[PDB]
Amino acid sequence: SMKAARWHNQKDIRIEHIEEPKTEPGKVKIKVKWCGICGSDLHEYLGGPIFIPVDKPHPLTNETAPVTMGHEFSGEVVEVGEGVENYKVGDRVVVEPIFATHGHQGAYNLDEQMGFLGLAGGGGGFSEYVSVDEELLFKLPDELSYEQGALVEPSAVALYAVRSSKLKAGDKAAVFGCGPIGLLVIEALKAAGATDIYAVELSPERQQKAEELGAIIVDPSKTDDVVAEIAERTGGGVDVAFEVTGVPVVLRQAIQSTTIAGETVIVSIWEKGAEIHPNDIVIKERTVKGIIGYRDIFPAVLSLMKEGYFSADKLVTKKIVLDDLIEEGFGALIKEKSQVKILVRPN
Amino acid sequence: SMKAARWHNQKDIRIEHIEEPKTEPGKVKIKVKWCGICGSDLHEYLGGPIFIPVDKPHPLTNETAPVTMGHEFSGEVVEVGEGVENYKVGDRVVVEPIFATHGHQGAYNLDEQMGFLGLAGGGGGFSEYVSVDEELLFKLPDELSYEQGALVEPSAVALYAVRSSKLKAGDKAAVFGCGPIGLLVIEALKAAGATDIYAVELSPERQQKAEELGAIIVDPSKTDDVVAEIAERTGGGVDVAFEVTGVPVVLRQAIQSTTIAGETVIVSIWEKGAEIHPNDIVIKERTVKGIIGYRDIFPAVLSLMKEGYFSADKLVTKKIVLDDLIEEGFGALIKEKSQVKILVRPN
Ligand SMILES: [Zn+2]
Ligand SMILES: [Zn+2]
Repeated sequence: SMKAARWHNQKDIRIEHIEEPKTEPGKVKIKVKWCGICGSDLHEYLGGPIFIPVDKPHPLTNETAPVTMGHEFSGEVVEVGEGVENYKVGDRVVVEPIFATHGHQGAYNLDEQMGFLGLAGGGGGFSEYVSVDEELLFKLPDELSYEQGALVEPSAVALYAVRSSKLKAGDKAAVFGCGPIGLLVIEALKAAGATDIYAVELSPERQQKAEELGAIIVDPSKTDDVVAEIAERTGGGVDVAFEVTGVPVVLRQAIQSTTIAGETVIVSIWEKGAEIHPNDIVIKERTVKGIIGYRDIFPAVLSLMKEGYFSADKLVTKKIVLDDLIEEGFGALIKEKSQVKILVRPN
Repeated sequence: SMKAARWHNQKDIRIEHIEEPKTEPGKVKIKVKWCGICGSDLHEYLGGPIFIPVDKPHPLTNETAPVTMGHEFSGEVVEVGEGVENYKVGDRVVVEPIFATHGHQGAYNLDEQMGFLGLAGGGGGFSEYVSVDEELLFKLPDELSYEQGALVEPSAVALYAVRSSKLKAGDKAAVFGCGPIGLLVIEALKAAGATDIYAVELSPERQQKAEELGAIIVDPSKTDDVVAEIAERTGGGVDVAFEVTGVPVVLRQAIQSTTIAGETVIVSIWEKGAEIHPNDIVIKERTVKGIIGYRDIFPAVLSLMKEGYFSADKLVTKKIVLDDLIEEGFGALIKEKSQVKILVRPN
C-alpha cells in the first residue's frame, strides 16, 4: 500500500509494498519527492549489516531487519499528527535523520544509543511515505527545489567537517581522496572561504569534478612526491588537510602536508590499524582531529544553498525511480567513478 | 681558566679546561651555580649527535662540535656587557636557552634555524662561566634558591604541554610513562587543577614518586586491560592523556583512554613509525596534539614556584660535581630508575 526498498540480508535489498504507516500523535507524514544514496547505503548493500540492527533490536527504534532505507531526503507534508502545530499539510520539508536518547541536544551525534533514520529503523526515504517526529524536521525554503532539499543531509557531513576545523577565510587546504564525500568537502571548503584547495586524486573523472568545484589537482601518478609538491606550492604546507581515502599511507601524507600547527581532519572510515610517524605530529606542533556524523548544522547548510553552494547542478549526476534502485542506483555507484550523488524518485 | 664539560663524539664527553669567555657588549657573564641533565643530554651521550652540529656549522651559533653542554641552569651575574641596563653585578638569574632567528618573538621554538644553548653552541651550563645575551635571562626571585632556578627549564617543558592542552580546572588526566619528564607533567597537571591523574607506570620506584606527586597508579602488570580500568574509574575516559613512553602500543592506549572529544598530547620522542587505530580518533571525535619545546612560559613557571609547585625538595634526587658527571650523573640516569632530576655543580 506503499512502495519501499527494504534491506533483508546482505546483497538482498527488495523493492516491495508494505502498509502505509499511521501518523501517530507526535509525527508528520511526508510524501517523499527525492532521496539520495549515501554510500553507507551502498556499504550495507555489499557488506552489511553495519548500522542496520539484525541480531538485537536497536535501543531507540526497537526494530530489527528488514528496515526501509534512505536518509538524505525531502518531501511534502501530507498529514499532520495530533500534537503538531508547526507544520501543516503542503509544507515542504527535509529531515535530519538522527535518533538520539535526549533528542537533538548536546552532542547527539555521539550519543551512545544513536541511530539513523533509514538505517536503525523509523522509516526511510526509499519509500513513498515516511512518518517522522516533528523534532527532526526543517522547513524547505521556497527558493530551493526538492532535489536541493535531498542534498541537505550529505552536504551536512561535509560542512560539519569544515566548520569543526581550524580553517579560516583565505586559508589553504588539502583534500586527500575526491570521491563523492571528498567532493562535498571541497564545496564546503569554498563556502568557508578556502582559496587554494589541493585535491589529491587518481581518477580522471573525479579529478574533473574537483576542478569544476574549484580545486587544484595533484595527480599522484604525475608527481614524484605529493607531500613535497603541496609543500612547494604553499611554502611549508596547507592549514588543514582532509583524509578521505582511509589508506594508511595517505593519512601519513595528509599530516605531512600541513604547515606549522596545521590540522589533519580524518573523515574516512577505518577497519584496520594504520602506521603513522608520531614524529611528524610532534615536530611542527600538528593536530589530528576526528569527525563523525554532524550536529546543529542543517540551518547553515540550508542558508548556504540559498547562496548557490552545494548546487544540485554540480553534485547530482543521475535521477532514477525507486524500481531501478538495484541496477541503476547501486550498480551505477559500483561501476562509474564519475557519479557524485544519485537521487531516487519513489514513482 | 675555566672547567667545562664538552661533547666531542658519541659516548665521548670530556671534562676539560677552556678559556673564560669575553663579556661582549650585548651579553652577560654568569657564574653558574647549578645545572640539570635533560635526558636530551643523556641522549646525545648514548646516541648523538642529534641536536649537536657536527658536519655543518649551526646557522645561528656558527659553531661546530665540540660544544659545551648544559641547559636548565641558574647562576650569579659576575660581569655585564656594554649595552646592558636591566642586570647589575650580583643579580641571580636563570636562562631560557633558545636561539631563534627573530629572537623570542612569535613561535620561536618552531623557528627554522632553531637551536638550544648547550647543544647548538654558545656555551653551556656544565661550565664555570657562560656568556649569554640578556634577552635569554630571567631574574631569579629571592624566594627561590639557585637549585630551584635550575628547575625552571625542565618545568617549562612540562607546563607548556599542560597549558597547550584543553585541560581545565577539575578535569581528569592520564600520564602514560612516568619517567623524569612524565613526573614533571604530573606536577604541572596539579598546578593547572587536574584532580584524578592516572599514572601508568611499571617501575615501583617511579610508581612511588608519582604517587607522592599526587597521582593514581595504574600498574599494567596488575590489571588485564589498562584503558578499561581508566575508562571506568572516570566514567568513559579522561579529558586529556599524555603519551611519554614512545612505545606504539601505548600511544594507542593513551588515545583510547580519553572520553568524548578527549585530547592526547604527545610528549615522547619518536624515530620509527607507530600503528594507531584512526577509527579510535573518529568514533569519539578525539584529538591528538603535538608539542615540542616551549615558548613564553618562564614567567608562569617562576610564579608557580613561588607557591610551592615544582619544588626542588620533591624533584632533585641527586647533586653531583661537574668532575663526576659521567659516572655519578649520566651513569646514574641509566641505572637508577629512582632518579628524577640530577643537578651538577661546577666546583
Ligand atoms: Zn548519510
Ligand atoms: Zn632540556
